[PDB]
Amino acid sequence: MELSSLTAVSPVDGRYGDKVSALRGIFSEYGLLKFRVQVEVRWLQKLAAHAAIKEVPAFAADANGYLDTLVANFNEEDAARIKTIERTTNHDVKAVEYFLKEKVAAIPALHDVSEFIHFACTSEDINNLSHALMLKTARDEVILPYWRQVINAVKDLATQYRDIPLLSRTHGQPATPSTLGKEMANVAYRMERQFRQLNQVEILGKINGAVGNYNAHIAAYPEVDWHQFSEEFVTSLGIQWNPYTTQIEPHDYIAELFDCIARFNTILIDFDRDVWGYIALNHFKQKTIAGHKVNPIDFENSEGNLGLSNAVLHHLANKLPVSRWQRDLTDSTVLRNLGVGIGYALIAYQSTLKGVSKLEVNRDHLLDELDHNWEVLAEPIQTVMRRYGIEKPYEKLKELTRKRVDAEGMKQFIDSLALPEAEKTRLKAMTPANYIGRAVTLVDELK
Amino acid sequence: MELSSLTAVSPVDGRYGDKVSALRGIFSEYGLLKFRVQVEVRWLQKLAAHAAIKEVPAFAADANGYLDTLVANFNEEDAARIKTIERTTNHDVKAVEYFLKEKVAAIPALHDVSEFIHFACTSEDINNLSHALMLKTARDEVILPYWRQVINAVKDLATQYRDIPLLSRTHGQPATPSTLGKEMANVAYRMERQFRQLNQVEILGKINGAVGNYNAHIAAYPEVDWHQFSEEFVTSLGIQWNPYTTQIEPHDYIAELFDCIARFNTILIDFDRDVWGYIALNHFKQKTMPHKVNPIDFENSEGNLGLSNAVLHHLANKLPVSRWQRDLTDSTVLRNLGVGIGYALIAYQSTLKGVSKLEVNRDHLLDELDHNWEVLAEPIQTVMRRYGIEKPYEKLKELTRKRVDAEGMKQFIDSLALPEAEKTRLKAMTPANYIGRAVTLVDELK
Amino acid sequence: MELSSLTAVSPVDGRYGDKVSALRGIFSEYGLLKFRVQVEVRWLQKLAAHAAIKEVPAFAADANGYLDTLVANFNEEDAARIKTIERTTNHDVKAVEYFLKEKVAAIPALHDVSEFIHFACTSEDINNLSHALMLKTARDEVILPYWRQVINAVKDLATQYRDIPLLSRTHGQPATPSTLGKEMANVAYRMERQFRQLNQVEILGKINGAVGNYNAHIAAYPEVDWHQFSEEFVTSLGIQWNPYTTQIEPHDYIAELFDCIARFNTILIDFDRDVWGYIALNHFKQKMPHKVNPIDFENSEGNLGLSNAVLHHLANKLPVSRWQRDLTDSTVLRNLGVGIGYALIAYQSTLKGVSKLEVNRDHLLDELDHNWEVLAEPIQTVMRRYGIEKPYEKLKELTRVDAEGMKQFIDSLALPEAEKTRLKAMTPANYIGRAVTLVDELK
Amino acid sequence: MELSSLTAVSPVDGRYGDKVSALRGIFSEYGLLKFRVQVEVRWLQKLAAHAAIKEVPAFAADANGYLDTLVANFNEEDAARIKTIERTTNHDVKAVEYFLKEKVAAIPALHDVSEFIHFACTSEDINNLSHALMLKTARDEVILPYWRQVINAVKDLATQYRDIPLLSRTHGQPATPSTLGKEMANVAYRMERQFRQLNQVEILGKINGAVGNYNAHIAAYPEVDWHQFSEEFVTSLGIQWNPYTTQIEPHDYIAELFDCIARFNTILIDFDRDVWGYIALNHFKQKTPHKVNPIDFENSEGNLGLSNAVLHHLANKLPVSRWQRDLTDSTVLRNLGVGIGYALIAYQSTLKGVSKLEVNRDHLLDELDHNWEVLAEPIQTVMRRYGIEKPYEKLKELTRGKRVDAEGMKQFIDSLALPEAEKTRLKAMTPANYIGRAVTLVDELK
Repeated sequence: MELSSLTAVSPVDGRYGDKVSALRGIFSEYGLLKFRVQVEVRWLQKLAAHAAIKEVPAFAADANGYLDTLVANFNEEDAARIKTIERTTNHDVKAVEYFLKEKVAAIPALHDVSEFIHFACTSEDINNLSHALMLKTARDEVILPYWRQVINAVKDLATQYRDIPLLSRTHGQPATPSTLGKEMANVAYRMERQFRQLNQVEILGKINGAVGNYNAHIAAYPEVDWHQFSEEFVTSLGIQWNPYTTQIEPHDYIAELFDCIARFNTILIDFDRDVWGYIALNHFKQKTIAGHKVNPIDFENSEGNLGLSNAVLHHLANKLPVSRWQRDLTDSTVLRNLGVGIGYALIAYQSTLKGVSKLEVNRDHLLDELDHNWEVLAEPIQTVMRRYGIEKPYEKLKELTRKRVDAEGMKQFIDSLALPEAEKTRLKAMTPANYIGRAVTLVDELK
Repeated sequence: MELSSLTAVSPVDGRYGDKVSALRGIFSEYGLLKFRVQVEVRWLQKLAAHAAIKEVPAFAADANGYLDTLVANFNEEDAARIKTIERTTNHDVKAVEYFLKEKVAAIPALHDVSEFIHFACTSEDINNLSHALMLKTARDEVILPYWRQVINAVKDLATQYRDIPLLSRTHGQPATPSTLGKEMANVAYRMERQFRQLNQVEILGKINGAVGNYNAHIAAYPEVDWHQFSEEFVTSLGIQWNPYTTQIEPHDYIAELFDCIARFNTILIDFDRDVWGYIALNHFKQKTMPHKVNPIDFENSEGNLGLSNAVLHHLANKLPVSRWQRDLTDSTVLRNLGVGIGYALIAYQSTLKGVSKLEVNRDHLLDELDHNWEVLAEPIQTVMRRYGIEKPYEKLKELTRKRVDAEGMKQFIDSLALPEAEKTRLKAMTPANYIGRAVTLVDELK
Repeated sequence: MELSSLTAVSPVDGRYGDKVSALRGIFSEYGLLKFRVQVEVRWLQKLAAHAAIKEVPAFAADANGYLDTLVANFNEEDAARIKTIERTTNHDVKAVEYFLKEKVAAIPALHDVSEFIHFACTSEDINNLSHALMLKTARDEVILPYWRQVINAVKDLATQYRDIPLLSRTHGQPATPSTLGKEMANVAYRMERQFRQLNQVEILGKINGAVGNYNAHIAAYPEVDWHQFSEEFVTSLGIQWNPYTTQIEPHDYIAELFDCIARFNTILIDFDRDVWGYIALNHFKQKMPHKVNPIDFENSEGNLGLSNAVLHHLANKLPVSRWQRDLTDSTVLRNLGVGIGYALIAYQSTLKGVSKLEVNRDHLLDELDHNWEVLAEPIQTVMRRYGIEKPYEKLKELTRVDAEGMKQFIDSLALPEAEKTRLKAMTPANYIGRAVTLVDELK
Repeated sequence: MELSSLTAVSPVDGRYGDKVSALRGIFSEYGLLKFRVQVEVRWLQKLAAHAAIKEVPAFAADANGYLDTLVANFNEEDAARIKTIERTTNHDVKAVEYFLKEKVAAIPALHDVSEFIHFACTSEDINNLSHALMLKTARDEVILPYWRQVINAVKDLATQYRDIPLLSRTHGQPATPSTLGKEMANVAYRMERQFRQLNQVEILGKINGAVGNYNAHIAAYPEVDWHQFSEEFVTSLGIQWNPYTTQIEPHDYIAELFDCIARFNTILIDFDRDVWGYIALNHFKQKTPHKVNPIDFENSEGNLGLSNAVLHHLANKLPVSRWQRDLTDSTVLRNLGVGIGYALIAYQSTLKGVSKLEVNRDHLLDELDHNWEVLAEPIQTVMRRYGIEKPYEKLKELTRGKRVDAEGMKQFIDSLALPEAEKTRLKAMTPANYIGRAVTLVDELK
């Protein structure tokens, strides 16, 4: 049966496919052939621009026009053509080569030099750079902006919930009070950390030739330094320079990228589980509309997808850097999957966003929940005792905590203590709700 | 960009799609809806068959026929229509109910009972069964056949190469010889162990209720036994029963299934790697001086297989863990049931293609064998030990030291205290002559 | 800094090491040399048994006495002697070999045959059977008993709370009522499944010799049938037999076993998180209430994570060995118990966690009484049976719910009065569906 | 059965545990107690040193001296005492407090402030910083030195062998020639790339108290800035500050760490494997031809995977804790030095293996000498330069079963139409001088 969203095996190209559309221009075969074409053209132009090669004479403005436009206007029909040529070639890169060959066929300047397309390059010279462009383009145009959307969402929830008291939960149970603003502030913080780390990750490439030794480049063209040629070329593409390679690129940097992305996804998983929890306690209710509990599912699915993402992200990151000797092709097919994990991630991200849009806080439920546990108020008293020398605070506080613990019992206990009456007054001005320690200011320090 | 095999973000529906097309009728959304319609229809049919339920009267051949054809003739436009009934439901399982009602409103008998569709059913009552049908159907129509073709390729090689002596590699270094056929035979054995293991795995399903206690069922129909209803209904689908569940089937059996599949995948990775090594050793040549054979289909296999496991294991580890009576993290996860099976598919096909290309180089293996005569030290020790000579290892710490040949072996042999029959036996020995029992071991696979 | 529970890097032989003591006779090096010695000895014995080998005559009752006692009494000092021989020999199997040849010389009839020890065998022939004995022993004497204890704990919670009604949570929000006994019974059922499965798993072994072809065996003794020898020996060791093999046992059965174990562990993780939750809602208390600290369940959770980590890794990596073999597995197998150990620390902990559990009835009942919206479900079905128009619109409009709200709404409909007395009978507490009898049929 | 390296379940404290001895002072319960005592003592010190706290007046060096000698001179029996106190308290953190107070009871100056030990802190304030010191300590003192030793080993294999020609293998089969030096140089480059990263990884601690809001701190001493207090105190430890936290540090930097470490481990896995391969080709030999055992690369390769499994697990699970915390991490953090532990063993083994490596130059040169077909490519390229039509199919018209030698190439290119300079350029080419730029890249690694 023909391919559609209904007939698709993978939900990424499946029911969730219209979310991931931006990756169809990148990690698909269309992206592969696209960046292959770009890189090949850039390679030819780079040749013609070198004075030491008289075989490719420097291009006129118009021919450069045809090439640049060939790279910029590249579309799905062209990819189709390459795929059709691949039937005859049986090599998918040589198919690109022929595609370009027949595209320049009518332009004398280009056709005459057309045999210098993919000159001295091995296939992975084109492939690894195509990949690099895939991952970089994805990172900047897609991933990072989403990370920013989520981050800003959590920051928003942090400013909105800033002064809202909350009864904290340690090993599932009531604990020293906080605010939701802060609980979001932490997530935002860690997310920002990973963001930074991901923007600082290196993205690497090479054209080294066959084994990386510039063998045929130098054998054919001793007049050139192909090291400088290679650096200039790889840097010309907006990529980073990896002078030491076997036939392939060792792939370490993709392990790095996917590691970071995985960390982010993990933090987000923690967030989704936590919000799932807060909803379970009815700390959250549905927002009114123009179109009531919140169905958690937006986060749920997100969580469910995030792991899946990691599942792939990890594996590649683990597998790719290992390739037998000078190379094995086990990586090639795997490198077709670069955008699957990311895809999952994307979905998850969006889901979370949606979830956040549905969230409204339930204030009076939290206020009451705090009102009903006055035991958290033992602690600050204890400290204020530990300062003034009152002996065995943990011994004396048991005379209270086990069991009514109202505000009356509390203030009575505080009255029965030996203490400067200013501290008595203060302690007696305490409520579990009002007592956040430093939360709010910390929430405000985030920006 | 519109969705094509070109614009697919993933190679499964991507470049490798024409391989996995068989899964499109199972694990896709189309398969999900297909088995949902199947389950709902069959369920209403059981509702009708029952004597205790008089509100749903028995069907004559006409309506039963219309339903059977509803299930069997279910197609892509039906599913597309169900997808169109969304944007309304916002609920994916309810769209099926609407679809069934409207489909069925033409025939009066099913028309008047049409509100008994999905009766006292939670969504997951349908979903889990649909998944079970997915897995069973995939296993029967795809997985096992392919496993069999693989084991048959491996066994083919085993039989062809049965008599062909091979210099073994331990620590990638020369060891006591063998036949290539034996080395294939082993992988075949492991494979078929995993095969009989997979055929023997339970595909589980349960329809009980929202929380699994048959609440609403008893609420409406207290005089009906819903446990017998459950067991019967689940077995009737070719599934097997889980009496005890929460709102969801706990998913353990999918963990088990994907675990077996993952083990098979592992064995096949061992095989692909090994054959890669043999090709690298120039032990294999091209089918028709000899020509190099390019083991891409093996690499392409071993690259995909791992990926397969990567997802498989995940669904094995993640799925069974669900908060309290349930959380929906599985709902989306279970749409991925076909991914690792897809990768596995592609790897299987690849490996088959790569075995199709295999020729053996006999002159080479014999040359290599004859260049290592040191392996004949071992059988000389053992005999020397049986006949009571002392310090055999140290006495062969004489013979080992230039490189060994047949002449030297004969000198050493004659230099020893042995029954002379045993001597001549030892001198009858060559690296190729010493395969142990391997030939008969290949012969004995049944 | 010599070795103590204190100075240990790993908590397995570390702080948690007095839990794992049962595994110190199995998966350690002491265990390794123990089972190696056993396998070697019995190999010798079986060589003596065979009639076609006259070079070692049969063992009388006394020599079998010395060998059997040699194997049975194996202690740490013996293992230290072996370990000492390992310095001179620099092959850890050859030290066991020299240790047996050494010990056996007390008896003349054995010393005569001392050179038939490890005859035709290759190291892995001994090592792999040693592993088999390791995993079998571990399974029967350790793992299965615990699994049974846990299962019986959960079952006890099931029989206890069987009648106790509980408000369900689907995606964390309230749902159709149930009993705790049920939710415990499900866990008990899954655990039962994995228990049966772990019982079913094969423990595999071989002595095929060097590369698995019986090269040397056949070279020395073309008379003997060494396949019957392999089968007979391997089965006599209590181990199931793998006929087709390279220098190593492919380890697949270890993958199967560890897979089952990890599945069980995962079930247990689900359980622990679930009890964490139930406690977090104050559904559980100690034995005014008293909050119970759910520490044993978290410490179970983590160590289960680690356990599954190791078990998984070994299961996936082990079966892959390059060509006829690579020795990468040789070291990894020293970790066969590691993951298991982790599991142990969980199994015990969860137990200690369950012993501290007592249910809060009043809390559950008061939670149920504050949700009558669950009763929205059953009514609907009844409405659907007697053919009331479009129920879900009506009910979903009808709902801040009371008893009288319900009673009123039920009286607002056209149904047999029988069904109105049936429905007016229901409370969210009263409405458990079939749960009780479902619990009753567990065992 | 008493604990000895013999009875140990794990080889880390087991058979392989004499290699890991360093970690015994870091990641153990001993190290936990040591660093705990350290951070508690320093906490008390900073408490005293603060003016806004009058109830802990500034120490003399008659006092802080004793404290410092408490931290620095810590030994095994202090840890033992603390353990015996954990026997009575049942809380393992409280025993550091008791121990500290029974140590301090003698000096009345400290004994009088002794109730301020661990003031306002909650257990993970101590624990997390203890962890930070564990990781940093191991990282500077243990891990990095080893990474350096390995990087230098490989660098030496690269610089020694730089000009030794080697026939490359892509998909296992002969490819464009290279040098050993280049092939090791790659590994060196990657390894260093990781080294820098691990060195640049942040290490974090918090000490904000219970939920991280400084609740009790401000309760007792509202006048102080405890954010200042926190930043300062955490930076004074040699660690980096994490202002935003729940009861526990998120354990992200642990993820980063173990990710980098796992990456390095993976590079070393690739290396061990490749070397295993080269040894399998007889490309390496012993040192005063003798056959070499790759048991060290098999051991390293073996333990690295376990290391990555553990580290990976800690990295994935640790950062996830329910709400303000779950204690599932508390036990898991006892395992911090397990993964590293494995790594350590590996790191050693590999080195040992590298110490056994000699190159066989003759074997390599000969294998190259049988491989002349590799010289095809350069010719093609040259042919493509001077415009010779369809170059690649002009060759490959040598698939000939006369194979290929120097005379064949010579004659062939003699037939070609080329300026004589390029002809003799190509005739001068042999597989062994065709290594290209390898030697200069190796040189430039410096």
